[PDB]
Amino acid sequence: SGFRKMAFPSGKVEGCMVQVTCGTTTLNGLWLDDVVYCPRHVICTSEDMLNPNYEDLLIRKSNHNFLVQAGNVQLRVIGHSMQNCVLKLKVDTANPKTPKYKFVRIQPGQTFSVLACYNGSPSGVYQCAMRPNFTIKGSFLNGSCGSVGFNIDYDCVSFCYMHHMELPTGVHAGTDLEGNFYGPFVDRQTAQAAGTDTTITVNVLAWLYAAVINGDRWFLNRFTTTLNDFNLVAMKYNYEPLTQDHVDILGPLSAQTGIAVLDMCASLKELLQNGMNGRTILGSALLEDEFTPFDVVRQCSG
Amino acid sequence: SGFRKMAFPSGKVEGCMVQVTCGTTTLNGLWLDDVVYCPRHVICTSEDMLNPNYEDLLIRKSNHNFLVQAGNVQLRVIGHSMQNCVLKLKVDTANPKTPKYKFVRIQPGQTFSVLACYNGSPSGVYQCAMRPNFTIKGSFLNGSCGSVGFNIDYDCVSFCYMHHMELPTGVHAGTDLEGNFYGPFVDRQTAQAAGTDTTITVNVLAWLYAAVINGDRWFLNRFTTTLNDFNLVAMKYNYEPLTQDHVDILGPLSAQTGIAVLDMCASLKELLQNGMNGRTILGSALLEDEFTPFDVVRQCSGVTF
Ligand SMILES: O=C(Nc1cncc2ccccc12)[C@@H]1CN(S(=O)(=O)c2ncc[nH]2)Cc2ccc(Cl)cc21
Ligand SMILES: O=C(Nc1cncc2ccccc12)[C@@H]1CN(S(=O)(=O)c2ncc[nH]2)Cc2ccc(Cl)cc21
Ligand SMILES: [Cl-]
Repeated sequence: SGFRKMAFPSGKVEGCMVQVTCGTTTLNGLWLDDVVYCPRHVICTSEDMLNPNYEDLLIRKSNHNFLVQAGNVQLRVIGHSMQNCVLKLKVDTANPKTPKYKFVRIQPGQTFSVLACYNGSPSGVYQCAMRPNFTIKGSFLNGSCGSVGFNIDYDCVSFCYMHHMELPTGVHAGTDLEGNFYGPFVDRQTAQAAGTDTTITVNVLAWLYAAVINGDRWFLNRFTTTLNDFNLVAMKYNYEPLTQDHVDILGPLSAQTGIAVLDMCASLKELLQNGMNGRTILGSALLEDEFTPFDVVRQCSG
Repeated sequence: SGFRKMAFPSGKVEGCMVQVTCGTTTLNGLWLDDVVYCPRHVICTSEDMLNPNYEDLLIRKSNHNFLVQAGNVQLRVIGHSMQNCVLKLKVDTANPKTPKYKFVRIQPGQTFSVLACYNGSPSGVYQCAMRPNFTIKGSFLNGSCGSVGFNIDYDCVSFCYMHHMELPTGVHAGTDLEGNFYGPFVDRQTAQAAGTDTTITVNVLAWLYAAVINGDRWFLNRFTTTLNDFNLVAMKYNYEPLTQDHVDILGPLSAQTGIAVLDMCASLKELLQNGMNGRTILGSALLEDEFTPFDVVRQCSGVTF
């Protein structure tokens, strides 16, 4: 019993964190085999922030301009290349602590763990979700750039995010490990704003199924809804549309608890109308949307 | 910016997790140097768990009855002893991944990270607080026994908790690494219930300071209060009494934000009597009490390990 926001054990990722210095800028890098991955904005001089020409700034660099530090050991850079918004620094030592890994690009609503780092040193681990507006509500300070997001299903680490910047509203933007940004963002200090954020409907439903599995049934009702009627109500509360894929995904949880997806949808419609009336669901007074259907099956059933 | 429930990096602890099997029971052990620590209830059976004489049960067991598995390697047990509610299994191999460590006993209100394991394999890390009633609101299933709680200070791991059981309300009970239970609990199948819980006042105040640091100021007011008047209000809402030590501890946060501790207490008093009125603080509609004043400073400064 119990339901906590849980992060993956960070050990396999801690053994990959290094410090990357170029000029006056110091940020984090991810050392896998003989390559160190880091945000390409490590080559920028702040005056190269409104309109940097990264190809022009990178052509002027040599291998010895990048100082890479793994613990108390300096790594020698023997090559460098840019792939989208990530800089790939070839080094002369393969990381002996390199775990089994993959680079995965995630979709909004997906969750992952973040190992927040400063000067190549891990300071904390927390659970996150990719918001529908492609931002992440993280906990980051200056020097956290290059900190990574990951999932560890089995013994394989799937790297899905690399932190690049903070938006004016306090939310964070970044890329996958191939350098492609999530959302309409660019690694430039230009006027950029996160789009209006919405609640991840499929995740709230999964969390209501976790509450039922843990014995909380107070919010259930005798009603059902059509998918169309639910979406017309949901849109008015800034909830993401629920698709037939989401309904299919919730199938195992519906079978385990005996509550049809569209019946659980009718309970959510009512919770949005009534509020909680001083009550809580799984220790929360708000509807939680950072647990996916997969997270619920993993944490509630092993 | 941002304020998340954050746990310590778990790597130094992952390298210590092993599986311990005795008879039909499998749970987790902590391998430090040449000793494996685990709950003593790993030696219990069906009727033994009802009313157990653990010295009588341990005498019947020999070293080869304890199967210890570190990854895909079996460790050989060369001795065994009991210290309070923890079993200490002497092994032939010293853990080469043993970090710098200490065994510390924590006080209610203090927080720690828990590395939840099943069959000696870590599956998750989460942050939590020792409740004033000595329970933890954790997330555990069968096989999680022996999972540990810890804090990291520079490069030293302070082990403070070992999971032993789940109470009927879904909350958890365990011991420090010396086998002493937190709370009035015993390690056996019997009628046990967690006492009435209270809110950790110093932690709520620290979390209100974190909200101010992150730009949330709506709850602030022009008023201040006395420590006595605040505690008379706090006792009414099942909040732990706030001591002069708590006030002293919140000092750095008071200086950084310009909000005196009794000035923030007046904000907390108004919040308890009037509610949030549809508003949230750091994305929460409830008053959060699982961040200590040190957690707030550490997260709002970027301390690394
Ligand atoms: O924002 C960034 N990184 C951070 C990362 N995470 C959380 C932060 C919290 C607080 C401060 C920074 C944070 C960096 C640096 N900043 S900055 O601080 O405004 C700055 N301007 C001049 C020197 N430093 C501009 C910027 C612009 C574009 C890009 Cl791609 C990265 C970045
Ligand atoms: O509760 C305990 N551990 C657990 C640990 N964490 C979360 C659990 C969730 C769900 C089930 C157990 C959980 C154990 C197990 N049992 S039990 O459920 O009745 C049981 N009987 C046979 C197998 N399992 C009571 C018990 C009594 C005394 C002691 Cl010290 C430990 C314990
Ligand atoms: Cl995905």
